[PDB]
Amino acid sequence: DRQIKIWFQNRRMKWKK
Repeated sequence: DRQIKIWFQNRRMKWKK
């Protein structure tokens, strides 16, 4: 039940990087 939150982090990871 986390895929719905990771399906974006993998595309916005640069937000923190």
